[PDB]
Amino acid sequence: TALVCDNGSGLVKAGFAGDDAPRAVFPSIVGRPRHQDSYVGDEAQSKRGILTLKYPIEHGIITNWDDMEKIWHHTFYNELRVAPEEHPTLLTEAPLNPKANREKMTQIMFETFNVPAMYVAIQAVLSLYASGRTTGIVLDSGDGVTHNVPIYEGYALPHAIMRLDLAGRDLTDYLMKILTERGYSFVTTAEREIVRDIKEKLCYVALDFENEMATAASSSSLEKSYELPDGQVITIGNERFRCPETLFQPSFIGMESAGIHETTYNSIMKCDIDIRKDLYANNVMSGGTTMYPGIADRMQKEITALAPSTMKIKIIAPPERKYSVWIGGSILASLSTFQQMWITKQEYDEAGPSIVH
Ligand SMILES: Nc1ncnc2c1ncn2[C@@H]1O[C@H](COP(=O)(O)OP(=O)(O)OP(=O)(O)O)[C@@H](O)[C@H]1O
Ligand SMILES: [Ca+2]
Repeated sequence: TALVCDNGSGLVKAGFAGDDAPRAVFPSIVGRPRHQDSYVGDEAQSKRGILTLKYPIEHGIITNWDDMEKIWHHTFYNELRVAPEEHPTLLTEAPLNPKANREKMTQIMFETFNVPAMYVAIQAVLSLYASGRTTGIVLDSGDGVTHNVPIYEGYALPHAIMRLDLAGRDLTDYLMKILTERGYSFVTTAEREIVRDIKEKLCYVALDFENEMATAASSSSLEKSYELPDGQVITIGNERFRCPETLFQPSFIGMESAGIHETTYNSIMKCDIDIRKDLYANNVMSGGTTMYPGIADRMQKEITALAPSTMKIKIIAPPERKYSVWIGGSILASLSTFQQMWITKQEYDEAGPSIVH
């Protein structure tokens, strides 16, 4: 059985190729003693009072390799309960991942974990595959980074990839700030977990932000309430949609960047004029931060406004899209026709880490 590990900024998704969903989903966090050994994931969070917690992946890119090794170790031995030397392992990477980073991942998998075979695929490409397509443009938005990735005949078009370092954690941070200003202090890690929950449960993307603001200003009809751990009930109205509006208006958190509708359109415009029609008709949303109710309808509206008036526009937002990258990997790695595409330990021992390219 092959393994699929999809390492994100916020969450690890791991499991077995052929399965419908990752068996293990846990925070991409490593904790080491504050005062001198390590813990990963939920247990690191539980023992946070005695540990320094770190995220080895920053906006989709591995930046702490020693801690990343702990993530992988924990994934194999504690979460999946397998011996990595017994299983071909498919890993994922961010769009525009540096060549040296892909080489380091490869070296670690073979030399440290002794996997018999491995493969590294681009996250957004796997999401496209999970939707049954080989041509389309993916918007992948997680906890740490958002990318637009146009793909033609199975391959990403790297020149046309767009990146926004604005994603779920920034949205949680903004909601924390908003609620703190209203007099409900959310600052600590325990408090961040509460606000992340409020965000996931109550936030949504307005179809027309101005109209929605007017509605919230003139009626209680958009209000929702939420009981905090201390027993206070907080009610939110316009916070529900102001928070994810930041994706379309990055200026809400002081960023001068284009919003996700603009990055989508700009990405399509970088592509060959002769494939744009196919991209417009095959916009696939991937990742946890695309889960907001209303986001597909809003994107449809915004892309329609930017594109030629005769252009057929379609946004595809699969219900399973928290796990689309992982599912794409599960499909690819279990595919009878992919079995000759693995990099084997033998090939690695002959040629070294650069074989991965
Ligand atoms: N229902 C939801 N509504 C809004 N946000 C959600 C929802 N469910 C999950 N999220 C957010 O999705 C993010 C996690 O998604 P995902 O696993 O795709 O990211 P990742 O792979 O860890 O990060 P990245 O891809 O940025 O490196 C978190 O910010 C989480 O709060
Ligand atoms: Ca991801």
